[PDB]
Amino acid sequence: ATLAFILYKYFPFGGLQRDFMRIALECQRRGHDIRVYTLIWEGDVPDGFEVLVAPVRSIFNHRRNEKFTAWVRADLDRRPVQRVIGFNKMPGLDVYYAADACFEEKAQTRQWGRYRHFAGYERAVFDPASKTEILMISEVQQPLFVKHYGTQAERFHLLPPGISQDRRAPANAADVRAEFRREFGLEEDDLLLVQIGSGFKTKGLDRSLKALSALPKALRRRTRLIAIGQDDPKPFLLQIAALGLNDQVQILKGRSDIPRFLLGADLLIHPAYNENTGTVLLEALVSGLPVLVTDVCGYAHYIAEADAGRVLPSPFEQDSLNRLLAEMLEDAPARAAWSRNGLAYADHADLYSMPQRAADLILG
Amino acid sequence: MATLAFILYKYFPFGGLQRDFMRIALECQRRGHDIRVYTLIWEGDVPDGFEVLVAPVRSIFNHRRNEKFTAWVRADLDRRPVQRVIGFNKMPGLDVYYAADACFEEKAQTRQWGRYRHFAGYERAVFDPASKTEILMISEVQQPLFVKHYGTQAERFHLLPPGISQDRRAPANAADVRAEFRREFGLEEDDLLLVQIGSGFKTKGLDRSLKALSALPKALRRRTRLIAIGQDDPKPFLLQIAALGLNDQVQILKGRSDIPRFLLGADLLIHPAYNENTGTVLLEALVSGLPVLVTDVCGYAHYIAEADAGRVLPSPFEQDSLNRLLAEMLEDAPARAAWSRNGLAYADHADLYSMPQRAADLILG
Ligand SMILES: CC(=O)N[C@H]1[C@@H](OP(=O)(O)OP(=O)(O)OC[C@H]2O[C@@H](n3ccc(=O)[nH]c3=O)[C@H](O)[C@@H]2O)O[C@H](CO)[C@H](O)[C@@H]1O
Ligand SMILES: O=c1ccn([C@@H]2O[C@H](COP(=O)(O)OP(=O)(O)O)[C@@H](O)[C@H]2O)c(=O)[nH]1
Repeated sequence: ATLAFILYKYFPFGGLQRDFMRIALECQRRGHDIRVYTLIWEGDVPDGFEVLVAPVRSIFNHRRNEKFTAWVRADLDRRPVQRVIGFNKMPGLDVYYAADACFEEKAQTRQWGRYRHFAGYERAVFDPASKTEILMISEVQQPLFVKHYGTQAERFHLLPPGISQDRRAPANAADVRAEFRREFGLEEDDLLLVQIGSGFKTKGLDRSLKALSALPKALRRRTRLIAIGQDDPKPFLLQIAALGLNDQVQILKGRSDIPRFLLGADLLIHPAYNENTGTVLLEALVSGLPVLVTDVCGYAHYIAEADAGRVLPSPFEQDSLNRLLAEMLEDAPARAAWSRNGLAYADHADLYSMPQRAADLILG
Repeated sequence: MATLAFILYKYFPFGGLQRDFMRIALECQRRGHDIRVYTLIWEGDVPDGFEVLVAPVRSIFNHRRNEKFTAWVRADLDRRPVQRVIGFNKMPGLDVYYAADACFEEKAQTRQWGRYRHFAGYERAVFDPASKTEILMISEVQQPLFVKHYGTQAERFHLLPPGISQDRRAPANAADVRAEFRREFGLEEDDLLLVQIGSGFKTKGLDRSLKALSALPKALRRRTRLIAIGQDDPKPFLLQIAALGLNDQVQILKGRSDIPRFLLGADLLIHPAYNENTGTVLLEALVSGLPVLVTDVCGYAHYIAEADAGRVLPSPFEQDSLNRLLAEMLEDAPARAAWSRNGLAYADHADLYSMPQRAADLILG
């Protein structure tokens, strides 16, 4: 009856990790024991989950991961399960949840060990002779996987989103908003930008900050940014110092009260360099928080489609971002429309049901 | 605060009160309200975002445990305020009461005992003209009994339509679910399955059903079996089954979640209750096209009459009239096919589903 779930890292504050957790909980609800193999588990263990932290070690993450596989398989050979579900690419998965973009594609934007390892493990899932079922959440990547490996179409299953319910604006949103802004010292005429999620460099924190720096006087004195993620802030503190933004930027470690931030803020800014999907984009949306996002993000189309913010087309130019941010912030009418647009869309679209649909496919 | 407090003595997945509560609560949640629950026990899964508080109060007498419960709850509430308080049992401090029970005071004629005084006192707590509790009704029949005993103001009552879940309706593959089920339990084409569904076997008349299975003509009795489904102890009934010789044709099962399989696999729902506020499973049979044999005391029995989806036995109850009726309904396969068809058609035209949305509408203003 047991399901073995594999991922390299569990922590509470990542997209891959919250997806794994919500799927796993649902399979358990459905009457399954839950085994989990991992290199690290931070935060609570739900009741009934057997969590196996692997004792393997290397000065190279790529080799560490190869050892991890052999370790896992050695345990699984001795203790069989019904099905093996992996959230990272490696051999021996029955199902793969594609929480990462296509590696081989990204590479081309040879001889090195890291390249051959990560490409080797991708092919391990996506090769035509592999029997791994693939759970897709970014539509855009499927054709890239097929271009590079020729994976069969029958093997792919596109899931809708799995935003948790707590992210949806509550009936007392105005009260949550006022309490939050009272707490952080934000007045009616202050503007809060929030940049949410770990991976500050990849999600374009540097771009956000330049764009804050380049706002016209009247908007600049009114604007502050809070970034929320596990990353080392120190590489950005130097940027923040250079640009004179000490008094109007803060960077916080990961935390579980993201919905309060979503309600208290005036804009989600997310000018990612690259992103498989971007759960927070939609989390902003169901909170009624306008989004500024680049078009490379897999979930960007939802912002354009619900008219709940602006999507900045490629190629990225700092100058365009600057302009777009200033214009979204000058336009209080536009912002009100995008909040209401987001909330209404949240009431239509299936943005929630990914875990049940993911459970269906794993279980049959 | 947007929190709604929901109060019920017992949550478990396999009761009418409990399922109505779950569905109202999920609807209110989906409209942006966090859900807190006060209860003496909670069995089964806990939906995402639901704060369940299991009260630590204890007494030898249920009625006194209940009074300690109320005090425990009010203490939590006064320290942690909510938007609105909705109860599924009658007690003080309710903004809203959902009447999953019949009128007690009326049933107490069917003075000094502490049990009586408590339940009467908690019912008056809701229904008195000075209480402000709004009442959500599901059995229309009880509203005048309440006004008779308490003088409750008309405007405080709001009659809701039924709240049958979508999954009880015969689906597209009904015949395949039916055939699969009857294969599993070993039922041939000429076998006839009576089902009796709900915890509370005594009140729901399992003794009467059993007598009636026993009194069938040899030829039918040979072909007929009964499955009862609920949480009760089977022990008292296993003496009756034996004493009537019914060992090899009666099974009693614990609460389960696959009730629709049974409704599709059965040949008759039998439900000769002594009393019953409404009776959800009566409409579940109906929307599965399972014909029903029901006493007229059940508040949903009329739906069986109005839809011609089975027969209703008039009060006063007489065992031998039940016997006659069961025999008649089983003997007549064309009438049973007609009651089935009648059930499915009535389900396609009637408002049997929208209770949770209407209840939420009244709770939220
Ligand atoms: C005796 C009595 O006064 N009962 C009341 C109580 O329902 P009861 O639980 O007494 O009976 P009911 O037939 O109204 O409700 C049973 C419900 O539980 C379900 N079920 C039952 C058995 C099982 O194994 N699995 C399962 O899911 C069944 O399919 C239905 O959805 O509350 C109802 C709704 O609030 C009405 O007020 C009923 O009149
Ligand atoms: O401090 C934090 C940062 C992020 N998150 C959640 O982590 C997920 C991040 O997923 P996303 O797709 O935005 O980014 P990824 O981590 O996959 O790059 C979302 O549910 C965020 O709300 C969180 O709970 N706390």
